[PDB]
Amino acid sequence: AADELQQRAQGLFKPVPAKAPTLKGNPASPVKVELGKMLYFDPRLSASHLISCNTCHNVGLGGGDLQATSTGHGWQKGPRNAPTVLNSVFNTAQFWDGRAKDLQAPVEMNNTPDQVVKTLNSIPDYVALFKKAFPGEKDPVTFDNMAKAIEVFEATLITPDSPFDQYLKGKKKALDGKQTAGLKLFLDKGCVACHGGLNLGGTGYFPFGVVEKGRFAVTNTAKDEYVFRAPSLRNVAITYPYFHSGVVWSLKEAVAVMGSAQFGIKLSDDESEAIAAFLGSLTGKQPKVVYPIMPASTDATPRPRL
Amino acid sequence: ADELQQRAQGLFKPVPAKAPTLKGNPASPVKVELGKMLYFDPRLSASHLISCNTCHNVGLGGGDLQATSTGHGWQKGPRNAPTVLNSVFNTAQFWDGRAKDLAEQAKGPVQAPVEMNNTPDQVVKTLNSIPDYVALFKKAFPGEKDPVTFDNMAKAIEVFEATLITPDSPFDQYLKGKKKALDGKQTAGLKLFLDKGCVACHGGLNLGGTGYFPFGVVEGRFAVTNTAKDEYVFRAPSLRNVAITYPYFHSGVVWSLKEAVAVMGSAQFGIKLSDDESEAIAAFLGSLTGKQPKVVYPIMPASTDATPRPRL
Ligand code: HEM
Ligand code: HEM
Ligand code: HEM
Ligand code: HEM
Ligand SMILES: O=C([O-])C(=O)[O-]
Ligand SMILES: O=C([O-])C(=O)[O-]
Ligand SMILES: O=C([O-])C(=O)[O-]
Ligand SMILES: O=C([O-])C(=O)[O-]
Ligand SMILES: [Ca+2]
Ligand SMILES: [Ca+2]
Repeated sequence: AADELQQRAQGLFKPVPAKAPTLKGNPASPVKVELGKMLYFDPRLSASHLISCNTCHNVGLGGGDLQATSTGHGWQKGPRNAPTVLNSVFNTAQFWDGRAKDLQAPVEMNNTPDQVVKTLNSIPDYVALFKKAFPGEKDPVTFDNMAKAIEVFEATLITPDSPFDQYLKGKKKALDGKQTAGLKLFLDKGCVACHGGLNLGGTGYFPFGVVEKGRFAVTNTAKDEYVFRAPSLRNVAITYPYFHSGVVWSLKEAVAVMGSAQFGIKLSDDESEAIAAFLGSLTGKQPKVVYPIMPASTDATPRPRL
Repeated sequence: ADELQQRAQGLFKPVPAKAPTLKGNPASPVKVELGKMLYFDPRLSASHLISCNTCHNVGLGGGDLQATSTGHGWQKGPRNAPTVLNSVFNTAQFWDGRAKDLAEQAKGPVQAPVEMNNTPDQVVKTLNSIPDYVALFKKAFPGEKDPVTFDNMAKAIEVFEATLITPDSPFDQYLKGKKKALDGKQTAGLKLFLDKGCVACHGGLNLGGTGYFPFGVVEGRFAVTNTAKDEYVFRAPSLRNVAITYPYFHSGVVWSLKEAVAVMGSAQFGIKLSDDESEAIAAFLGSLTGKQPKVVYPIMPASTDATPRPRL
């Protein structure tokens, strides 16, 4: 049975690779990764000059922000929980939720693409880096190239060698007894249908979201032609709170919510606990990032707008 | 040329290559690492959104790019954030205050209650709620029954800050003997810096940071005013890295370094500066930008069920 379980898991999931994956139409180079890193930490991408990507997707805090939903410009609370940047490169479901038929600069940073490009153009070192990272382009300082540089840096923010990955690679005892029982439940209860593959989710939209009605529960939104991403569960133990709205702080409680009659699933307290223990095995090696030294503004650089 | 380098070599000292030793606060690897984790941990703030790095950003010259800092609740504060870089060498802990208040100050720990909106007890509670922090404090502060205290927190942060120094600026290399580390304009600027009396208040190892004087910049839109009649004083800041710690003065009212220099060419000091002289001095001030610290971003431990929730 232990052998059977491991083989079953090996046919449903894959481990995080050791190296950054290659991105569609966006190749990595050392200078582009360094540029992307600088941009990711540079709060001058925001109108206020106070907020960077790292503010909400904090590389030292599991790639998130420790918040129910993110706070942005003006202390405005946003509508959604910031998903982790960690392993985000492997996801294909770009948004938390939206209309199934319906499915840019961050609004919470309060800057237009042209304002961002103006800011980058005002700093010669950035212009020079853009020329090195996107060579043979007349004017490489475009919002799309900025995004590409950030994305190659994000591709490096992956977390290999979690206990579950070591289990997938062959080591049964990478998971303890409780975690192993949790894995069996995760498969038998059908969690893997929506939270499977390389990233244990992040690839599918489903007409189910968590709402306040055991205080929270899954509701069926197909009648509304509305869907939610089933998130990647990698590093879930360190990306609390949970769900699109950040309404549940306990991982065990989040699992219990997912033990929903909407899925034909029932979970005892012990079962939810075992599954939560298993989800703890998905915490990988956190990225080692040298904090970027970002270049000085000049007299041409826009002033902060608060 | 040789007389200028020699007199400079007597009035200033270069930034050391090693972090200075802090009395009663030994740097150990684990204490430095802990200090770093704390410096970047926004759970030191009530909101869990603001860390020391938010306002003293290691990648932005140790400051925040703002006229005055924006803290908890998007509240604009009264003062410009001074750089963390080389702050270890300073003695004047405040931008300004009453002379009777700032006289006989003793060095105390960082308290940022308005900025971060946490009390010392709330901070200690937060740290005690995370086993990895408790364990790190025990390693960094051996032989103490309960090492998780506000003072030890501050000590750990202080040993980390001691590493945030910027050696090998062109001026420092000039001090160490390389005349051509400064170009012609910067060299002209240095002579002016000495001759015009700037060094009187912006002298020594950090080119300032050690004295309070009864002069502050108030609303060529800004000028120095004499505040002795009001028994009030202002810090003469360390000018190290000044080219990258704009905007300038206590209120962050002047964005141009040349203009800041021109304001400091004040009749209040008996100093007169031509425009060319202010440009020359500003060029010299640019030579004070040192090597920026290379910091591996800390991986900070997960909160637990005991950890206070964000208070926005
Ligand atoms: C340019 C800087 C930023 C970058 C590169 C970035 C990156 C990302 C990524 C990769 C995702 C989706 C992850 C996935 O597909 O698995 C995302 C979504 C999100 N980010 Fe950011 N982010 C940035 C700035 C911010 C800031 C400053 C905030 C907080 C104020 C924030 C909050 C969010 C939120 C709430 C979502 C979920 C949006 C939704 O699906 O409705 N982001 N971001
Ligand atoms: C007991 C089995 C399951 C477990 C343990 C489980 C686990 C979880 C967890 C921990 C989250 C929160 C992730 C985060 O916030 O980053 C989540 C969210 C989600 N899961 Fe599951 N899941 C299970 C079954 C399913 C199934 C079968 C589906 C698809 C039909 C699914 C779809 C989703 C969706 C759409 C969300 C986002 C909901 C929202 O944010 O409102 N889950 N799941
Ligand atoms: C615990 C984290 C923090 C640490 C360790 C820290 C460190 C320091 C240091 C060392 C100084 C004086 C510099 C010197 O002595 O040369 C200072 C002053 C100052 N910092 Fe911070 N700081 C922290 C948090 C913050 C935050 C979050 C903000 C912004 C909201 C901020 C804004 C300021 C301002 C405005 C001053 C000048 C205060 C005055 O003199 O009136 N600090 N800080
Ligand atoms: C032309 C000669 C001088 C030059 C080039 C010069 C340069 C500067 C610069 C660049 C600043 C802004 C530093 C910052 O914001 O980080 C400053 C501030 C200051 N300097 Fe000078 N300085 C000169 C003469 C003096 C003298 C003689 C004194 C003392 C009597 C002095 C005391 C101060 C004080 C108190 C401040 C802070 C004022 C405020 O923030 O309102 N300076 N100086
Ligand atoms: O820096 C801030 O004030 C923030 O994150 O909102
Ligand atoms: O901090 C929490 O609430 C957690 O880890 O579940
Ligand atoms: O950005 C500025 O204004 C500067 O460098 O003086
Ligand atoms: O963390 C601190 O030092 C504070 O909040 O005063
Ligand atoms: Ca979350
Ligand atoms: Ca400043």
